Amino acid sequence: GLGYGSWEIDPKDLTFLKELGTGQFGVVKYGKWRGQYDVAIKMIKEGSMSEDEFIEEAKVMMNLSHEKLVQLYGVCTKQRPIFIITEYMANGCLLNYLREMRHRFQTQQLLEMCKDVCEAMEYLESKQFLHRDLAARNCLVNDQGVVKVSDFGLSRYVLDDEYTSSVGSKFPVRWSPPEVLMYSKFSSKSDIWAFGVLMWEIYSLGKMPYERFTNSETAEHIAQGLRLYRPHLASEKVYTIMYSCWHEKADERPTFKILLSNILDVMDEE
Ligand SMILES: *CCC(=O)N1CC[C@H](Oc2nc(-c3n[nH]c(=O)[nH]3)cc3ccccc23)C1
Repeated sequence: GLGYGSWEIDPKDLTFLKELGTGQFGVVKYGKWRGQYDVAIKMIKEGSMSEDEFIEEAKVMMNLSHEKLVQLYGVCTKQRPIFIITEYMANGCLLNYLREMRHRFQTQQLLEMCKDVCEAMEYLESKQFLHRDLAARNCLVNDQGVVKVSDFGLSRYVLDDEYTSSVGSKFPVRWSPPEVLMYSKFSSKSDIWAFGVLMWEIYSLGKMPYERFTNSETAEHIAQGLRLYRPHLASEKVYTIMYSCWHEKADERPTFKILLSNILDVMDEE
C-alpha cells in the first residue's frame, strides 16, 4: 500500500504465534502474514546490523528465487527493531537436525541434503552472488525434510567485529580456505571450500569440524596443507567430492555446476 516499496512489509499484517529461537541478530518467531501465510519473523537487535546497507541489498536478495534458497519476503523498515520476513522452515537448523540421532538417516538422505545445498549454491554462483558464510548452521530444513540455504550474504552487515575479521573470536575459521585465513581473499572458491566442509558436517551428523583443535590450531593445520578426513558414513566417491573442495590452489577447486554433476553421478551409482 501507499507508504510501502516492493521490499517493505506492513508489520500490522503479521500475527505472532510461537518463539522459534535466538541467533546472531536476536529472536526468530513463527507467524502468519494476512492471517493465512506461514512466515519466519527475525527481530534485528538494535546495533547488531548495518541496517541501511542491508535494506539496499534486501532489494537484490528479493529477486534471488530458487526452490533450495530460503526466500526473503521483505523487511519491516519503519521501526525499532526492524523485522526480516522469510520463508518458514518448520524443522529448523540443519546442524540441530543432523545431531538428532532419532532420525537414523540413510546415506541416500545425507546425499540429498548435499544436492539441495549444491543446487542453491549453483544458482547463487550463476548470479555471481557469494554466500560468504556457508555452513550447516546457516541451512534450514522444512516440514518435508528439504534442506535450503539461508542468510546468503548477510555476514556483510554484521557490526560485531569478533565475527567479521579472520582472527576475530567468532570468525568461521573452520569453514575458511587458506587464502581467506592468510589474506582475506574471498571468492567463488571460498564458497566451494565451505561447501566441502558442509558436506563433511552432513556425513559426520553435525560434528564440529576439527573438533579436537582450537581455531588457531585449525588455521595452522590447513595452512600446512592438512585436511579433514573421511567421515565413516561417506563412501570413497562422496569423500572424493568433499576433498576436491579443499585444493590448496583455489583455481583447482571445482564449480558448483561440476559438484552438482558429481553428486548426481554418485546418486545414480550408489
Ligand atoms: C542453527 C541456526 C539457529 O540456531 N537458529 C536459531 C534461530 C533460528 O531458528 C529457527 N528458524 C527458523 C526459520 N525459518 N525461516 C527462517 O528464516 N528461519 C525455523 C525454525 C523452526 C524451529 C526451530 C528453530 C527455527 C535458527
